[PDB]
This record gives sequence, structure tokens and C-alpha cells, in this order.
Amino acid sequence: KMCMNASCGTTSTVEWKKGWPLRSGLLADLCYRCGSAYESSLFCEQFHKDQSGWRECYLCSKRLHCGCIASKVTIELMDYGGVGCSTCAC
Amino acid sequence: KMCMNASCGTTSTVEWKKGWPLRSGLLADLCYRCGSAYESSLFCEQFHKDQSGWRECYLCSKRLHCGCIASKVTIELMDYGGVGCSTCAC
Ligand SMILES: [Zn+2]
Ligand SMILES: [Zn+2]
Ligand SMILES: [Zn+2]
Ligand SMILES: [Zn+2]
Ligand SMILES: [Zn+2]
Ligand SMILES: [Zn+2]
Repeated sequence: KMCMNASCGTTSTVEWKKGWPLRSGLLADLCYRCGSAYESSLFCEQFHKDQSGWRECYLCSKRLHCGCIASKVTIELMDYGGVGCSTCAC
Repeated sequence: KMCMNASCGTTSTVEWKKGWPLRSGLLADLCYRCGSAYESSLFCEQFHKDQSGWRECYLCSKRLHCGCIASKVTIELMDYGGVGCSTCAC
């Protein structure tokens, strides 16, 4: 196992964890630190701050990391453009 | 019918066209101008230049409008972050 957080990529951790669904449909491997962040639903806030792709929810203005598999399940693409939190879209 | 391009929204056009799949699974209505842009695969280049969400393909650096239903079918979310054109990912 290797942690699938590119900025991390450790092979040693006190405990392995699971992350997002891969394009294979299988579930990514994360180290204890990165996996804890993912479970907290703050993976992209913690690791992808500098990256391109951030938009704002159309209703609450929460920052949403688009074009990113790690946040895919929490972002709704809206019918006429833009994105919403799963809360605010549904 | 009303063109589902928010910057447009006309109700009069010489010819109606179809756009992206809606979250209902049905297919959006676009006027002749916006629909032509969509068929050309340059809708987001033509209308969403100023918007947030643009990333670069991990391999060819093409600009890809993420968090956007109009480009959803042309963008692959990669297993470890970032995006690729359908060409470069597959
Ligand atoms: Zn890690
Ligand atoms: Zn992210
Ligand atoms: Zn929201
Ligand atoms: Zn139009
Ligand atoms: Zn777009
Ligand atoms: Zn590409």
C-alpha cells in the first residue's frame, strides 16, 4: 500500500484508511493522516488549497474543489451552470 | 422553450437545439447560437471564460471548465487528483 494523496505517498503509517472511489470503482488507500482528513470531509481544504478548480456553492458560497475526485461525491453540478453543496442543491 | 444558457435565455430563435444532459437525465434546450457553440464543443470557451472552475488537463494542458454541467462529458477526474481530456485520460 501507498497513500494515494500525491503530496504524501507514504508507505508507512500507523493505520491504513480508505478514501474516494477510484475510476476503477474501487476505493483509494490513504494513510492515517490523509485518511482522517478525508473522513472529516476536509481533505480538499487541507491539501488542495493552492490548486485550480475551486468554485463557490451557488447558495451558501462554501468553497468546493471542482475537477477533483476527492470532492466529487460532495459537489452537485447544477442544471444551468455552477455548483452546489449536496445540501444546497438537493 | 427558453435557452438554458443563463447569459442568453432567449425565447425566440431561428432554430432550437439540444445541449447537455440535465440532472433530470433529460437534455437541455439551447437557441441556435448557444446550441451551435455546444455542438462545436466550445460552449465553455465561448461563454464561461470569466467563471471559476477552470483547470488544465494533466497531459496536454488544455483548459477544462470544471464544476460545469456543460463540459461534464468531456472531462475525466483522475484517480490521484486533477483532470484530463477524454483523449488524454483514456
Ligand atoms: Zn498520506
Ligand atoms: Zn481536491
Ligand atoms: Zn452550499
Ligand atoms: Zn441562447
Ligand atoms: Zn462551463
Ligand atoms: Zn488533454
